[PDB]
Amino acid sequence: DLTERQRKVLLFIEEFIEKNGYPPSVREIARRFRITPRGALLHLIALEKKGYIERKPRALRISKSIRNKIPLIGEIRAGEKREAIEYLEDYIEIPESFLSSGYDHFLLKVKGESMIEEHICDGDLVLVRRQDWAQNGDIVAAMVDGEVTLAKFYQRGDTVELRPANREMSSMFFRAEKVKILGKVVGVFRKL
Amino acid sequence: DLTERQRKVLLFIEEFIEKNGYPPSVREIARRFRITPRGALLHLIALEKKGYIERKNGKPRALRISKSIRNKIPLIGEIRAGEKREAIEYLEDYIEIPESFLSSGYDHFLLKVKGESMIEEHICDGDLVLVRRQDWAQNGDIVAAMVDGEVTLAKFYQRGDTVELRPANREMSSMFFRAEKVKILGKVVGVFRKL
Repeated sequence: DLTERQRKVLLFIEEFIEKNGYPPSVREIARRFRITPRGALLHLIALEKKGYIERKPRALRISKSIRNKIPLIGEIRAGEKREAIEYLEDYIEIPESFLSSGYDHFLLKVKGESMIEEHICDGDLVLVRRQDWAQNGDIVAAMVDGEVTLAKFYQRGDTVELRPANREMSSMFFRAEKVKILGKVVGVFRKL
Repeated sequence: DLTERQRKVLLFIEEFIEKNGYPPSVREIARRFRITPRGALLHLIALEKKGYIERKNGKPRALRISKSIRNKIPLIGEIRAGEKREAIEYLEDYIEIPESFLSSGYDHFLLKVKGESMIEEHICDGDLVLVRRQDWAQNGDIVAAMVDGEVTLAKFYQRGDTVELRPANREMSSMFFRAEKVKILGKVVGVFRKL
């Protein structure tokens, strides 16, 4: 079991390898985490103990990846300056072919029938790629007036439409900046 | 990498240890899979080399799982009519699926959905369906079935001598068969969609 700090150090190492094509040095980890090189080495040694990495400098291999362990978020609240306050419930391993390199992702459990005509059902998980922008027609996770919803996003001029995919429901329209885009729905996972 | 036989050997080893508290022998593995004792041993050697198992000092009673493959699910690219066999399956790839979607005590496979036959159950062309391997079904189950040499996804109903394979699509016809002619490949238990 990883501590919060160990998880963050391991993700940094994995992401550095993905970006650069070789492992980070102890000094690089120390810079990232604002700790001494000695402190960074201590995290490396711990990750090696728990079997997540194998260890000249940069002699580092990932033995157990956590990059595809995607956070499942439940509640999201509007905080200071409407920053999204996310309440993590779990991490779920998502198959690599469903994830885009280059983005972070989270999962949400679908509540209700707002997206049923897009074949997204109550109880599904949606895989959300984190982004604060959207194109018209994108299925987004958005927050407005402290409500998180899934909807198709449209902007025309100063107005954003959050359009359900359900003939029993109506679209909602807002002054554009009131709508915080949390990300774009890029996968759906359903247990029957 | 693994063959299907090797994956299934590893699943058997892991479940056997869980149930019994000791690992199966070479001959227990051979009889389980209708392969030769020598064949079973060659697999253990290969799987140890691949890091999936350990056998300290090469002793059978020390056989243990080092890397579980319980999440590794075969994507089957083709299932076609056989001659001696009803169905012949071709492995396309493996996809990692969380155990939360899997039923304990069963094996599973994935199929890529082709067409609109299940659209009213919100299963779309290009989705993967996770199929739990079983050769029976209950009314209202979504099944992968082989009938008349062809594989379909449908809702299953049985009323005595007759099975109905009902598409979840108003515009497509239910198909009715003598019950004994319907080979159930398994029950759809999950749906995975990449947008």
